[PDB]
Amino acid sequence: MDFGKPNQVTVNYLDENNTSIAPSLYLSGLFNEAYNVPMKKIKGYTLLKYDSEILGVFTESPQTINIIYQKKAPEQALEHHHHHH
Repeated sequence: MDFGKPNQVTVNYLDENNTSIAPSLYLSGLFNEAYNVPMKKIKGYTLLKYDSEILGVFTESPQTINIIYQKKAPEQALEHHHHHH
């Protein structure tokens, strides 16, 4: 069983509501390669945080990296509407 198994890393550019504001980036490099994480400053956001699991090698299964960019604009023009779903 080695068919249908990509070694690509799924990089997600998350906003805040766990929504990716950019199409999930399929990082495709060499197999067992130690890669770098592609980062882009979207709309002037500050990198909120990413998960510690980034430094390693392209695995035999699609790895998922959550890269979150937080709005560096204060909660004056930004409204968080809290409701019970």
